[PDB]
Amino acid sequence: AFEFKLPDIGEGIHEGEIVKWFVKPGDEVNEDDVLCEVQNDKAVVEIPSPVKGKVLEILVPEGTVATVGQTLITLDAPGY
Repeated sequence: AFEFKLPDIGEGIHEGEIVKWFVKPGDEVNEDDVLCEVQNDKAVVEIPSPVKGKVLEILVPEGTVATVGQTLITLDAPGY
């Protein structure tokens, strides 16, 4: 599907301080939307779309922190 982190859980940033989100789970996303607004060491940034598809589920939205290993949200992109 499209996960949130890779096999990383290593050095640098093994988490996700999801401060804010832009979408809600269950929608149809485009090929120009946002995802979350996450903070780290010095940056407060984004994940834009590489692809559009559904936004199946979001397990941990914002407010809480997520790791890697764990998923967050997933994307369906039937052909990528």
